[PDB]
Amino acid sequence: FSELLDLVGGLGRFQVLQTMALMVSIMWLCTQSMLENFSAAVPSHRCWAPLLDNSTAVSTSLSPEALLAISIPPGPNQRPHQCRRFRQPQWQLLDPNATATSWSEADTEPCVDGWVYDRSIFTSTIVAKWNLVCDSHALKPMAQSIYLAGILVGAAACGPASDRFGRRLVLTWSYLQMAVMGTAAAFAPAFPVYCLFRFLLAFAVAGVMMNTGTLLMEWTAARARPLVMTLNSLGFSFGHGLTAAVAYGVRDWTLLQLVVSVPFFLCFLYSWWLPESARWLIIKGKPDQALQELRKVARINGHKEAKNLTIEVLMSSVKEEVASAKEPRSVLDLFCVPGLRFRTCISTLCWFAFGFTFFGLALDLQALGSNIFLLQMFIGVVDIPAKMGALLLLSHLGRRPTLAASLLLAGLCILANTLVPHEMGALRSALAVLGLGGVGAAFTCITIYSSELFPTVLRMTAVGLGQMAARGGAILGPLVRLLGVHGPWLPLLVYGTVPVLSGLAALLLPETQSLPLPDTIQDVQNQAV
Ligand SMILES: O=c1[nH]c(=O)c2[nH]c(=O)[nH]c2[nH]1
Repeated sequence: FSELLDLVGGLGRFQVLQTMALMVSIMWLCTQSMLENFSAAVPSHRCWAPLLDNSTAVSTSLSPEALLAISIPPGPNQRPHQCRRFRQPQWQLLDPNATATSWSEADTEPCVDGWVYDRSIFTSTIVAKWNLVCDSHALKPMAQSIYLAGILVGAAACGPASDRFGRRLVLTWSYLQMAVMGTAAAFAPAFPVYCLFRFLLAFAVAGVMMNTGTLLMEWTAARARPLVMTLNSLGFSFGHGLTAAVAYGVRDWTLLQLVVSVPFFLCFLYSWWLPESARWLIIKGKPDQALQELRKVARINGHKEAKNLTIEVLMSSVKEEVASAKEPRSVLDLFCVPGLRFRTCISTLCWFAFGFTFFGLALDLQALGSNIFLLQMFIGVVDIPAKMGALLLLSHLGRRPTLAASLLLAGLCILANTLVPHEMGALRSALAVLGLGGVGAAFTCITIYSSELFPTVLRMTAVGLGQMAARGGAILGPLVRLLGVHGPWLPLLVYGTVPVLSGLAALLLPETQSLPLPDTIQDVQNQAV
């Protein structure tokens, strides 16, 4: 196929514009994913109580601190209780000589009259709206789980659909669905409906995530392919800074969700100017349209010599590739073909390790300071140089050793954190930073490597199974944190051993530097032969 890119232009005006345009969309998609930290923030809260919240109440010489103490009991947070109030105002407790033994817990009652929330940081959040607190607190992480499950199912659906119906088509309608469902989620009347809309938004997030990178890779020259995929991966790094910047300005969750959703109507509108993947079209047996896509890209690059391409030349270039594609395929053929099965197992294991570890490390970084927006920005600032380094290594060393080294570094940082006491807080901070660097670089290596390992006929099915595994790991992540009751080291041991073990397993995967992309399963067998 590459001769056609050499005629059309494998790097130039078109690829420059395309990479820029798709990277920006990935930035906004990253905001959509990370929005939970600001849309669903838990502000400090207490029960509503007469002496504090009845604005008609009579004045006294008491201070607000004393008035609060008279009404809300002290709680386990070494601060006023968040879920109880006194059944009768405790005038006996105004005396500073009084003791906690003076009142029974039967003298308290739950927040029957509702909650009061702190507005000093956020004007409103879904937590403050639907009272996802106290006995209902489990609903706040349920939303994150439902979003991640939405991405899991969306990958499962969009992979085969992308291989069957095209790259750009599914990308376009994924953009539309993201816009519509994010806008709908911003105006949800009730929590179940909010969960439904977030789920349907994630279902499309999966399609954008998958199609953008593959569509970039299938239109780019060999030497530029790692750089282009690295820029697409840096879209997320800038998306973290963008999330911090936007969430700093907009403090209402409805307005914030709407603001991060509206851009996707523009993404939908400008996606129609993109070409469909000509490589895929040829391999599907549709050269008559692939010619139009190719001369479209030639026209963008400025090549007036596009007349050199006709169906004659295209077919004479690609007939022996196309002759193999007579039979239909399925995800089942990733597991009942000799060569593809092992690549599948090890690739899926690496994707699972990435997803399983990343969302734990991203929150481990939250101990590094007291400002939530700054600590969101740092997730990107830590990631930018890590992915530049990943590009340098992946250029000079190849895919296999770079992936192995990155995942091993992540897992070894996690495991090293078990041996360092909090007295050495500087060291624990350094190791957390290195862990985030390792997983961020491993994401780049995974994205590039698992696209080269699989043929064009089934590339997106494979990438979709990888995404499924990643989101399954992300969902399992929080559950592993429950093990800490047996010992605080155990969750860290488990978080660390998976990336170490998968990084070691990556060493068994075949190298792909300086090879053509495979286009048919026969190519995967031929490579082994
Ligand atoms: O470097 C990344 N940061 C993320 O926040 C993220 N989320 C995701 O699904 N893939 C990635 N990659």
